[PDB]
Amino acid sequence: TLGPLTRLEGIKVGHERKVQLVTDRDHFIRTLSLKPLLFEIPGFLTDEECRLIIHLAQMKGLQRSQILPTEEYEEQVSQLDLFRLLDQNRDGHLQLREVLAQTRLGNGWWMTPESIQEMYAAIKADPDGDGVLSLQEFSNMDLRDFHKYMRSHKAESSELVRNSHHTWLYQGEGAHHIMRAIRQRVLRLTRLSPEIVELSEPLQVVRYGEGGHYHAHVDSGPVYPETICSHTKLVANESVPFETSCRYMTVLFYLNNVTGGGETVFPVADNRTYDEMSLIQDDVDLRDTRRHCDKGNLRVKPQQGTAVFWYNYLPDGQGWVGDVDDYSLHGGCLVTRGTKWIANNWINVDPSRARQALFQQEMARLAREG
Amino acid sequence: LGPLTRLEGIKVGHERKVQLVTDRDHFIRTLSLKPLLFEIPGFLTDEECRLIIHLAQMKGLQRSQILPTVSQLDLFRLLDQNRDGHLQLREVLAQTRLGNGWWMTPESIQEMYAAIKADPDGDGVLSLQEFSNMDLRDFHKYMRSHKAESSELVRNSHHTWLYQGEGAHHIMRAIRQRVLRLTRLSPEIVELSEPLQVVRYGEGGHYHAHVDSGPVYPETICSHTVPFETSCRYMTVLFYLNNVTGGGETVFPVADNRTYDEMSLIQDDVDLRDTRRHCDKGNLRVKPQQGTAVFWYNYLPDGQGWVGDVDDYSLHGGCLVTRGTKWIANNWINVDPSRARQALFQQEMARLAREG
Ligand SMILES: *[C@@H]1O[C@H](CO)[C@@H](O[C@@H]2O[C@H](CO)[C@@H](O[C@@H]3O[C@H](CO[C@H]4O[C@H](CO[C@H]5O[C@H](CO)[C@@H](O)[C@H](O)[C@@H]5O[C@H]5O[C@H](CO)[C@@H](O)[C@H](O)[C@@H]5O)[C@@H](O)[C@H](O[C@H]5O[C@H](CO)[C@@H](O)[C@H](O)[C@@H]5O)[C@@H]4O)[C@@H](O)[C@H](O[C@H]4O[C@H](CO)[C@@H](O)[C@H](O)[C@@H]4O[C@H]4O[C@H](CO)[C@@H](O)[C@H](O)[C@@H]4O[C@@H]4O[C@H](CO)[C@@H](O)[C@H](O)[C@@H]4O)[C@@H]3O)[C@H](O)[C@H]2NC(C)=O)[C@H](O)[C@H]1NC(C)=O
Ligand SMILES: *[C@@H]1O[C@H](CO)[C@@H](O[C@@H]2O[C@H](CO)[C@@H](O[C@@H]3O[C@H](CO[C@H]4O[C@H](CO[C@H]5O[C@H](CO)[C@@H](O)[C@H](O)[C@@H]5O[C@H]5O[C@H](CO)[C@@H](O)[C@H](O)[C@@H]5O)[C@@H](O)[C@H](O[C@H]5O[C@H](CO)[C@@H](O)[C@H](O)[C@@H]5O)[C@@H]4O)[C@@H](O)[C@H](O[C@H]4O[C@H](CO)[C@@H](O)[C@H](O)[C@@H]4O[C@H]4O[C@H](CO)[C@@H](O)[C@H](O)[C@@H]4O[C@H]4O[C@H](CO)[C@@H](O)[C@H](O)[C@@H]4O)[C@@H]3O)[C@H](O)[C@H]2NC(C)=O)[C@H](O)[C@H]1NC(C)=O
Ligand SMILES: *[C@@H]1O[C@H](CO)[C@@H](O[C@@H]2O[C@H](CO)[C@@H](O)[C@H](O)[C@H]2NC(C)=O)[C@H](O)[C@H]1NC(C)=O
Ligand SMILES: *[C@@H]1O[C@H](CO)[C@@H](O[C@@H]2O[C@H](CO)[C@@H](O)[C@H](O)[C@H]2NC(C)=O)[C@H](O)[C@H]1NC(C)=O
Ligand SMILES: O=C(O)CNC(=O)C(=O)O
Ligand SMILES: O=C(O)CNC(=O)C(=O)O
Ligand SMILES: [Ca+2]
Ligand SMILES: [Ca+2]
Ligand SMILES: [Ca+2]
Ligand SMILES: [Ca+2]
Ligand SMILES: [Cl-]
Ligand SMILES: [Cl-]
Ligand SMILES: [Fe+2]
Ligand SMILES: [Fe+2]
Repeated sequence: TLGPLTRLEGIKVGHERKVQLVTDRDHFIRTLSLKPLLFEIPGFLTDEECRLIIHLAQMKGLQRSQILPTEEYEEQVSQLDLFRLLDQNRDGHLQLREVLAQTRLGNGWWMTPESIQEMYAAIKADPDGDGVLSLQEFSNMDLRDFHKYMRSHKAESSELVRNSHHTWLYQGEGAHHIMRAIRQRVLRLTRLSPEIVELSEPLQVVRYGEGGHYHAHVDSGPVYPETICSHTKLVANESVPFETSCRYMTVLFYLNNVTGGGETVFPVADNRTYDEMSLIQDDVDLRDTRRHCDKGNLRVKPQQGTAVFWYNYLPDGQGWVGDVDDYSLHGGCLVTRGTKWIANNWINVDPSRARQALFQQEMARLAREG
Repeated sequence: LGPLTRLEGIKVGHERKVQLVTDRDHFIRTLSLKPLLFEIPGFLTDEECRLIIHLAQMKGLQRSQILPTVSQLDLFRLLDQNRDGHLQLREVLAQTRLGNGWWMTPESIQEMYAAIKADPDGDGVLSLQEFSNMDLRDFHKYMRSHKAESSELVRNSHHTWLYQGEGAHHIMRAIRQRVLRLTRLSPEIVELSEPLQVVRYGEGGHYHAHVDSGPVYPETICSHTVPFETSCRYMTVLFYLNNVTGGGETVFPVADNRTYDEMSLIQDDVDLRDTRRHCDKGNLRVKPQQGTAVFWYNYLPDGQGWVGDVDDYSLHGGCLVTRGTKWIANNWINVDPSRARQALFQQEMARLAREG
């Protein structure tokens, strides 16, 4: 028993409220959407603090955000059971949008209509070349040929799901006083318990170079009664079943002005319904943030010092964490000129209140013991 | 040996019939005279483009460019090309070798200035004051620590090589013979030049504008024949292996331009060598068409039938691919600018054929 989780009311799109986060000046929280519940705070960071974060990130050294895949995907399905899973509309034919909807099949590579049809042509999977695999065409191909194509596929990071470099910065005791003042500022903003905030993932600093992108995704995975949160798991490192990120909130800081592109897109923000049938189509995949940013419902233009933040889950009706909010779908749009620097604070809450409770009060046990 | 046959462009748009296979007719169309640039539609069948792609895929492609690992007043006056006591952005951009494999942009230079705080006033210009209040260590370690994407490199693609000599696939050397009849050159020169290069440009790939051969000095050595070793490619023959859904043109930024002037080529706001940003501003673009071959001369004549200086107008690059993939193959014809070296080289190679 920890008490109800604070969830800020969006009230309506465009609602601005004064908030006091620093004694010096006033800040203003603007509601950008309700689905997902998404806010914006101009000037959350000073120009000096942005430049400090970048420099601390550069001094540590960045690494490729996503490893270049070397293989096909692995997870027990017979070939036809895979067909039945892919054929959403059950017409005996795999349309491009149905293949596109299973991006995990790319095993890290981002699939496009062109990349799919180029693979079809290489392994001769589509004899009549219409972009559709009928049941006969699907059953007529040896999946070993598909595997061999994935094993030898050589492509650039612009063909990945995630195309950026990043690192992490500590914010607890023993860190630069500015890095710790920022954590206290996030704590004062989200009005969550100090335990929750100071136990979440360290600050991630991301550099998008000219040409970088991050196709649209959600920050936290589904909630089953057996899913396991990495932040709450006793073992420092594992490759367990059901491991997932349990990020209650995402706080995103724009560390610089971007000369061209680089927006954050929420493709279905405040859309009346959420329908993957129109999200992913043969001609337009709204998750592609290299091609179709301009068609998403809402974009946030990077502005130095601005923080945007949003909840990744719905409420559950009792003050804790509900299902994931499908509308929190978001990506990093293609950077056309210059580099884009951002930082994100993820607030971790286990969807099981009892499991989170055992993680907090024992993380305090070890501070006393150690 | 005999004088190198150099085809006559006549005028832009001039089209002449040529017979390279006995099946059909080909047509050589002049695209420009500076550089001397031709286009032949349907040079390759749709089946041979599919075979070249299929062959390269099996061999496996490698990343085309690997990511990188005197005084200051010697350096300042060497870059201050207009001698105005300032380093304009265009003057830093003019020396891409300083990027050491990274492509420099106005935004990347100004990003680096602010990192090491070289520009207090932030106007983008490095005064002599600002440039000596500098210290080259910091700049060196900025390049030390710089990690960036392949889209920030000069060359952003993957490639491999396919052999065309004896024992190779019968379709392959049939292309080599077709190239020979097209160029009207000595079988010694063609069959002793580099193997065919197959390049894959992924979506988001590019190759910034460059020339295919280094300058001519009495002390340069051709790799096909290490102090100042450079590539001596007399001709470049480029094959388009697929239709490209978006972008991926070959740009010749200064084709048939009245003069060649790097002051207008590289400016503070527009670098015409940048094939990610400014392809639409170049003089001439070739749209990839499956089967089409384009070819051009990288050197000027010398007036005596051999190889002159580099043709600056041959500057060219691969434009950003916006949708899909772009596959091309290119044949490089190597000729030694010193005819004496080229003569001894192919006559000696004749030894190891009849000796073997
Ligand atoms: C592809 O091919 C094209 C064509 O070949 C080529 O373009 C040429 O590029 C050059 C480089 O960019 C251009 O060079 C300019 O020219 C300006 C002057 O501009 C004009 O005059 C041209 C010549 O005019 C005459 O002759 C014609 C016949 O040839 C005739 O028809 C005309 O009527 C005109 O006639 C008169 O003058 C004659 C004497 O010249 C006389 O005999 C006659 O009786 C009559 O009185 C003219 O052709 C131009 O017209 C074109 O261009 C403009 C602008 O592009 C168009 O709008 C227009 O429609 C025309 O198409 C134009 O009218 C020079 O001032 C300039 O020199 C500056 O820059 C160079 C850099 O190269 C420096 O070396 C030089 O020192 C000087 O520097 C200053 O200025 C620059 C910024 O401009 C700064 O960077 C410097 O720091 C310096 O700064 C200054 O600071 C001072 C104070 O501190 C201050 O005092 C200064 O004002 C300034 O602020 C340079 O030479 C050339 O014009 C282009 N030619 C054409 C035809 O376009 C491309 O470059 C090629 N592409 C590539 C990639 O190579
Ligand atoms: C963000 O939010 C958006 C809004 O919520 C959301 O958009 C919604 O998207 C879905 C899915 O993309 C759309 O669903 C489609 O609707 C089509 C019908 O289109 C018309 O009708 C609807 C509903 O209309 C009535 O009701 C309202 C009130 O509710 C009234 O105001 C209207 O006047 C209208 O009135 C009458 O009808 C009522 C009964 O329905 C009566 O009660 C009443 O009295 C009236 O008589 C309208 O809203 C539509 O308007 C929109 O579009 C038109 C232009 O098209 C605009 O002018 C207009 O302004 C609106 O913007 C429209 O008029 C269905 O046909 C369609 O069904 C097919 O596809 C789905 C999946 O996509 C399948 O489940 C389904 O089985 C159908 O399958 C076929 O067709 C596809 C298409 O090719 C095939 O690929 C497929 O294989 C299948 O094939 C078969 O049929 C084909 C022909 O049908 C044939 O060619 C084949 O050969 C094969 O045989 C689908 O249900 C929905 O309309 C959108 N709503 C709106 C408001 O836009 C969006 O998705 C959200 N975004 C994201 C990312 O989630
Ligand atoms: C980044 O861009 C913003 C947007 O223009 C700049 O903000 C402007 O000017 C003052 C200067 O601090 C700010 O208080 C305003 O909020 C901004 N103007 C508007 C209209 O919003 C900001 O200065 C830029 N930062 C850098 C480092 O270039
Ligand atoms: C690649 O594109 C070219 C040009 O769009 C296609 O060529 C045309 O070929 C058809 C016959 O198949 C002619 O009817 C058109 O007139 C041609 N157009 C031009 C501009 O020459 C070519 O078929 C395409 N190849 C592939 C494999 O898609
Ligand atoms: O880079 C952007 O604008 C989008 N950011 C993210 O998806 C993230 O790192 O959580
Ligand atoms: O990609 C293109 O069209 C340009 N190609 C080249 O510059 C080359 O490989 O020599
Ligand atoms: Ca189907
Ligand atoms: Ca088919
Ligand atoms: Ca200068
Ligand atoms: Ca300055
Ligand atoms: Cl509300
Ligand atoms: Cl890469
Ligand atoms: Fe994200
Ligand atoms: Fe080239």
